[PDB]
Amino acid sequence: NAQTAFWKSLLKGPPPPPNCKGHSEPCVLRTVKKAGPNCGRQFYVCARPEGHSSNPQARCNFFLWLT
Ligand SMILES: [Zn+2]
Repeated sequence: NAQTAFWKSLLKGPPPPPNCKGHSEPCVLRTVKKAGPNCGRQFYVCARPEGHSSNPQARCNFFLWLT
């Protein structure tokens, strides 16, 4: 069943975003716009809105450079 198999592979998109530890939910991909050595680099961070340090629903501290 090789042939049908071969094209199934090509339909497989990039792996999902990592999940944050605070909520176990897909992070979101932001792009650095600060011109400099990092300009254009991308990273993942928690997707929750910002909020009070006492708020479990607020954004958590996940950070991961996209390689
Ligand atoms: Zn989070």
